[PDB]
Amino acid sequence: PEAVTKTVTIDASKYETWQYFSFSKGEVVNVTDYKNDLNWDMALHRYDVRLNCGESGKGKGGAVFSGKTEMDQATTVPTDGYTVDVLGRITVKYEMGPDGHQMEYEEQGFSEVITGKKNAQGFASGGWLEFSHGPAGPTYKLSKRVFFVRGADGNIAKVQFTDYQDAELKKGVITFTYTYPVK
Amino acid sequence: PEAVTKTVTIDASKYETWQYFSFSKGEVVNVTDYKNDLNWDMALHRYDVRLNCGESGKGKGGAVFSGKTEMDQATTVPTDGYTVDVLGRITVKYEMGPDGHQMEYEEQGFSEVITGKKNAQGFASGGWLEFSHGPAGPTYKLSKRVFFVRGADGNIAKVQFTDYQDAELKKGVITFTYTYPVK
Repeated sequence: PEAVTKTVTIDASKYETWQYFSFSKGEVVNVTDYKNDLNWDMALHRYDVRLNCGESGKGKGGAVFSGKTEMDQATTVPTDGYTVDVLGRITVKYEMGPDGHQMEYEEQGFSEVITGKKNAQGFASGGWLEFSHGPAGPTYKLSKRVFFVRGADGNIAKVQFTDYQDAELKKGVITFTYTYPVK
Repeated sequence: PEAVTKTVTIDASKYETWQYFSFSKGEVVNVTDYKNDLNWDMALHRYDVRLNCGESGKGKGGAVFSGKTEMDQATTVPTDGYTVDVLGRITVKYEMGPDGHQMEYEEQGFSEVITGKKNAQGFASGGWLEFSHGPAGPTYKLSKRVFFVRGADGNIAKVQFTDYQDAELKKGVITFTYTYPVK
């Protein structure tokens, strides 16, 4: 199989569910027992990313950071050391308005490599999306970190996330480009 | 009056109230009608800072950033341009439950110069404290920015905030040093 590149946007704005994605199909797929299903490679929920490995599934998944922020510079693919998913805090319900919010969370599996490591309130650093500071107030910045990501069957995608909101600034609409399979 | 320097720690961990402080007295003072009370100069709430001016009070207060991060470098005191408090989102209740929480907000006066400008999720930038990237997860970091701050009567303090939590990591326990009055 030759390396195919696709740019994908997925609406992961809902808090209650994840959007499951197949590298080989290039499509969102329906998943009803994610921990025992090899038909998905990566899942998205808000700014969280899950892989089919570790605490999130029974597959051969995992992820590394290439050290690059340009996909065209990440040309050597590692053969080992694809860190697997761990448990962390996921927001599963969020009600908000001008006067307050109420939220609920669950401990679930996710990829710290891609998501970043979370603080006690679930905000993350070191992955695809970072807090950024400037005089107009803090924003999210795309880190542009380029990941290598094993899918459920172990074949590797090169993945870079490039947006976290749509053109109307609806948050949790995620865009990424991936090239798959690579070796 | 000669310039006096004091290091102060105030427990501003409660969400429901502000801690009001007098520069001249070097002490916390009790305040109810804060918008009509010249006996306070600076108030603390969590990581928020309020001055007796603008949307927060009828006084002659306000603030500037000196451009310095060392108090001993901020030796020329501006005579004009002390920005006054504006309205923004203040968290006035936080209630934890076993698997989630609830927060309530109010729009109140605060100093953007010292607090930082807030985004739509309430994170501030450009003031004394910034929620920021790190390899173990995101954390608040001290900017060490040195401010000049007019009190209610217009007399100026040099102020630098140097901690946001106590030794047990209790959040919202604020340490600052100030020198007052300066000209």
